[PDB]
Amino acid sequence: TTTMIDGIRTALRSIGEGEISISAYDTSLVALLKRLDGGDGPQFPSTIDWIVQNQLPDGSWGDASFFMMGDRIMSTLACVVALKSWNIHTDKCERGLLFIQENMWRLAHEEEDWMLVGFEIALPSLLDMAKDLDLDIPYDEPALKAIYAERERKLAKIPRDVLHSMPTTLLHSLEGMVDLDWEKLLKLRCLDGSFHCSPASTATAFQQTGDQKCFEYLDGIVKKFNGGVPCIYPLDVYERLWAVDRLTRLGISRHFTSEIEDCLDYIFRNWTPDGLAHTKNCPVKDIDDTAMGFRLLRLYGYQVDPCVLKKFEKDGKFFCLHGESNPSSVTPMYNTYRASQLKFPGDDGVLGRAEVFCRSFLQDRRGSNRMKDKWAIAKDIPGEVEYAMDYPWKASLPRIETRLYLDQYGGSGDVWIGKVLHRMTLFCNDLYLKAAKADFSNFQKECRVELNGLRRWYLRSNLEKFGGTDPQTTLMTSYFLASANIFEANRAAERLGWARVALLADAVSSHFRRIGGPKNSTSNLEELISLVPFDDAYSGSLREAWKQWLMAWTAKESSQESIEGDTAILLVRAIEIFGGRHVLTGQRPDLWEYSQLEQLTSSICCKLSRRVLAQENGESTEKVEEIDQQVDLEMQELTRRVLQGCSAINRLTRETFLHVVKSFCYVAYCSPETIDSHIDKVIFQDVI
Amino acid sequence: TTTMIDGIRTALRSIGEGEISISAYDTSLVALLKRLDGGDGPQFPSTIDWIVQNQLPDGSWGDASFFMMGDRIMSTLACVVALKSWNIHTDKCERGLLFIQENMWRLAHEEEDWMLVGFEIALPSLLDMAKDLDLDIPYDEPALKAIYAERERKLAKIPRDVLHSMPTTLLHSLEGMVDLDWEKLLKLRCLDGSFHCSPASTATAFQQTGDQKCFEYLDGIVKKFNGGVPCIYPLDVYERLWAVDRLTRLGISRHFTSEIEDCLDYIFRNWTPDGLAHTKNCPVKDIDDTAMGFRLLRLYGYQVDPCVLKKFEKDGKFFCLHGESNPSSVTPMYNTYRASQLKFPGDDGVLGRAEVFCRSFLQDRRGSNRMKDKWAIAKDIPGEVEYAMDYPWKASLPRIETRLYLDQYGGSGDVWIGKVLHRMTLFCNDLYLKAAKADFSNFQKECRVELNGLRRWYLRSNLEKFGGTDPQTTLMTSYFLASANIFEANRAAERLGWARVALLADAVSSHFRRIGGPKNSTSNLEELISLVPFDDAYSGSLREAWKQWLMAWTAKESSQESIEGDTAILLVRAIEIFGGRHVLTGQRPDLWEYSQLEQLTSSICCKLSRRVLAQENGESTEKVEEIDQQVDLEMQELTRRVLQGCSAINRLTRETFLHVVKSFCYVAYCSPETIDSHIDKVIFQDVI
Repeated sequence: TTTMIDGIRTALRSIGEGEISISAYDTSLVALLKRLDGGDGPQFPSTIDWIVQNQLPDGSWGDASFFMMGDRIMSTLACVVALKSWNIHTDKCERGLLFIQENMWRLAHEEEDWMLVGFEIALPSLLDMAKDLDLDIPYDEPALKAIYAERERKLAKIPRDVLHSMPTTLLHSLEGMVDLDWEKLLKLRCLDGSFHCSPASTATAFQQTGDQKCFEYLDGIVKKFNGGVPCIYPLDVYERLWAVDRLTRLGISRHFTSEIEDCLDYIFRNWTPDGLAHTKNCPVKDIDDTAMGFRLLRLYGYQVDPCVLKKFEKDGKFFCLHGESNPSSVTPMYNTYRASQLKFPGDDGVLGRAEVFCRSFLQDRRGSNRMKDKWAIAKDIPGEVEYAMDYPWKASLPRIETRLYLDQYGGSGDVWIGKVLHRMTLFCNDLYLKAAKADFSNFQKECRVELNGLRRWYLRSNLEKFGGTDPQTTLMTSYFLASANIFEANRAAERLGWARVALLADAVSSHFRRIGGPKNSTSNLEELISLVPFDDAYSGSLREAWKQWLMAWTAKESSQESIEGDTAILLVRAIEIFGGRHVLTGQRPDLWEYSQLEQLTSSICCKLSRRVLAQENGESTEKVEEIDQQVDLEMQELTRRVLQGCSAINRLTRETFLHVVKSFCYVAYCSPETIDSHIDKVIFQDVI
Repeated sequence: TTTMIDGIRTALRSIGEGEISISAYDTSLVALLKRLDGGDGPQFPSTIDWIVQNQLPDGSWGDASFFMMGDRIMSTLACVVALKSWNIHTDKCERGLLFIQENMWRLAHEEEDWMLVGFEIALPSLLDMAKDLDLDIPYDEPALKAIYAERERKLAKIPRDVLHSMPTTLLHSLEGMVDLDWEKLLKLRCLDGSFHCSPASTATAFQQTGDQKCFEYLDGIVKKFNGGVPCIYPLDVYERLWAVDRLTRLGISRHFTSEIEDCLDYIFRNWTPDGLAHTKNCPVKDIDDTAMGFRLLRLYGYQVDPCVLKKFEKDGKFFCLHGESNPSSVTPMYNTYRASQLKFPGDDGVLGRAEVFCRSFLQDRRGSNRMKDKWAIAKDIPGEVEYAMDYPWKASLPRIETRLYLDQYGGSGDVWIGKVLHRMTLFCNDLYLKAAKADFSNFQKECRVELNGLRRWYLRSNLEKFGGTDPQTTLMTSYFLASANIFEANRAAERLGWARVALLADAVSSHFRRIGGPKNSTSNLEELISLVPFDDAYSGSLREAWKQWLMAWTAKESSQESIEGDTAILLVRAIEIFGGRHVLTGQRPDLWEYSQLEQLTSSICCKLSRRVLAQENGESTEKVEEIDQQVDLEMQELTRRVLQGCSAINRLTRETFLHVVKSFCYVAYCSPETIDSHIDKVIFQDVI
């Protein structure tokens, strides 16, 4: 059980500097490097070995878990083109020529989206240097020249002088780039001395000029890789934040807050006032990882500011590439949909404009079948937008969305797309599913007996002639609003308390709807506290705030204001006692903040109930739509002070407030024949 | 200066059991008592001495400060009728007969209201026993038989058997009551054994049957009075509560809270579940003193409940007499106007019904000249209603009303009315005016230099290009809202703080009206805290709540809610620091109560501003009138929790909240050409 925990604990404590599926095509592009100091043949033989003893029994080259010839052709011939330059091991040269010479024909029947990074740029250059060698391939295919045609298209639309001004993907893909003057190509290089983190871009003229200032990049990625090499490295930021994101989406990272805070610290001290990149020192910035990092850094309590994201505004448009206008994919903006929800009054309206832009911009691929990514395959991203569009953060239960993601994690079944087909292993690891499944299932097993015991305690308590028609459809939802809110095992005291403290108030409120209200009171309710379980301080401190609640009941009996805020503060003061939650108020900001907090609580809770019945009839559109926006435009400040670390307050007590306000915000914008199947979907039918 | 303080301190520490102006008419009514144990003549000679050596040089009898023959005739002849029964001192018998025999003619030219307590009942009985004696008076006056006529009227309308069931004024006035069976007249007697606290009612047949169970009353009021005696005694409750009421109306009792709490304790332990009377054990209850005591006991923090006042409802009517329907006077209901304002949600609607009844019921004598009392003369009671009707407790500055009462206290110039003309000395004492005048005048002298210094500090602070047109008409009212709110000398720190902390917020709010709001901010205001005076903690704790205020400024910039509550809590947190006001929050009810308190603060402060501009135009009647009632119907709960002692909170901090909410409630319902002359009236022109 804890075996998986130890495995991932070591894996994250050993967070390294790169873990990529080893490529085979770039390996030859560097294997052509002559010996630097007047040698005889190749520079490294071990890569050549890894080349020979890593061919599929059928003779193909690439990944075995998937079949995609459009890339398999490059992977299967570029390995051979080196054994022609060095005349070694004629066994598998012609053993693979039998494959390629008869199976290089299915170019024009792949697909219309799955084109590689300049697949029309290097493939010619590949066959271009292969032309001089002893090659004999089926040159005459109409599918190939139909690709040469776009090569000549793209080699002209690119600039000449200004092309020496962008560090961009054209500098990432230099194989199909001939006659490149090197006078300016040296100053715009990677901070550690690489060519866009790729060695093939070096090996254009690196073949004889061994500039160490770029050669330690290569020799490092050779000697410590020990057999084969991918094309792009390092990616520390890329892999790191991508891990923690999905892991927080798993809901089991709580055991690893230490290493969490460590990688957050790395990214934090690695922040630039102009953007972010795949790695630590790359000055080529984009929008997507910058946004998701700005999001997650804030989400775990760090001092963030998004005004830099104004570097993508093209007459209202936005794109991933910097100053470059190419059709973005679904996720590089979907992340921004996720990241735009948590506005603060100090923020800039760019997030809003971007939100209304991207919302409709994705509403195209809402119903249409264009839900696919441009640079990766996915299991169910429509499943992700299915939740993202109809559920904001203000009603985003952090457990039902995990219940949804259990059908969205593929792992081995999905291969990521780069310059070549490759996977990761670090966070694309295949026991995260096993661990999250087991964790959620034991959670399931505990709530199954908790609701059982609550049922017995309830119908043995004569609380049925108080309330109303059907107690089952109320006990289940009441237990849900708590269990789906607080799921840990070490707070079952609060878990059982919230249920009963809501049930009692619900019963008496339903009684006051019946006999009319506080003036027609016939019995003394103050003693109903007795039959909740007994403790040392859980009982008296309970009854006193309970009498405060009844005080309010009597207080408004000739008014028009609702009862939301009082029962809300009832529940939170109940939790404060149900957790032994106390504080050194030796500092005046303590009450300063606690005051405004429970103030906003009643404020929003009463401002929503005026929409409750007005929507139960719908007597006006402008009014209801104004109520909702007025709710959220200060729900922001609520979340803000709940989720800013500048305070000296305990985190847990700051956040349990948001817990219940979110519970009620959810039950507000979900109708019963919407919420009904949610309990089934969560608890009833188990995984595995 | 403190001489008056010592005088009244002794006077109140020596709060006794009765202090009434000594009568002269009842003295003879008991002087006719024969010697009990077989004596010769009268029972006590010293009263007879006090009779002879207390005649005016002109020969009249009564008070010298006022002239009212309708009673002076009784006082001047009843003293003589005894010297006829005992044949002593023929000097002043005939020396007063020269007066009476020629001056007993002005009966029919007194007035139409100033009739004594059954003046038509005893005057006949007086001349009735005088008939048998050697008298020779001008019997033939048509004004006298015109009074005999109503005597025969009233002696028949009274019942026979049920007249033995009410302890009432008919039992108080027994002189004109002949042939009274004594079998039931003994069980309904005063608890100490008196006849409605009057000895003449005994001396009807007490002349020979010396029942000690009623005779110790007489002998006590003889031996320890030592010369003369009034008719009604004891009145401990009557005089006591009447004192503390007017003294609290003086605003100098603060030096005497000890004796205050002592008399409050006496009245408190002297409460009955059925009503109150003049004295401790009298079972004859009324409405007026019961109501004013229920008021003042609550006002100083004691556990009260008014449901008993349902014993006056006569088909909607109310009256002072119990089951008796006689036209009440102005004050016995005016007190209830004063007492009905401070409703609580737990209260009964009797106060409301009574309020709408008595409001219009007095609106008759609002303009009409019928503003006079039935049992007392007054200096200016129209001055009292002049304030009571147009100013509720919710806008009742406790210093402007004292400024008004300085012209309402007459003291010696006014004689109270009972069965005979008499005054008090205890609380109708003539240095209370001197003390209150001196106290208010030194208050005046201190604020005169305080505003002077504030003016210098302000125009030296460059706060003029912020704000608006005329700074004088704002500095004066700002200083007023504080000085008229807090007047003591030992809190000048808070006094000077409130002024500047309101001025700064006012200036920046007026700036935000100008440039549009928080989004068009051009400078950093957070540093404006520096130029208020510097201290150890008065500065930082100030700036932080100040930044909280600015936080709210930014928070609502796209909303429709007002700014009242935030600046209100600003001012109160400023006072909390300007008084070193701190608390042991080791108890959860501390924040429980402080939270709801500042919640109601913002609630009411924002619910009033929506009426502010809507009244500046008046675009609807029902809406504005609903806003005001909705304000007060929870202003009640505000005042309630502010003014209930069931809490463990400090009183001062509970009440400073009410202070400012009242300041703004006043400035709301007073228009500038109403408030303008108030500052003049208070401070500009001094007393003396």
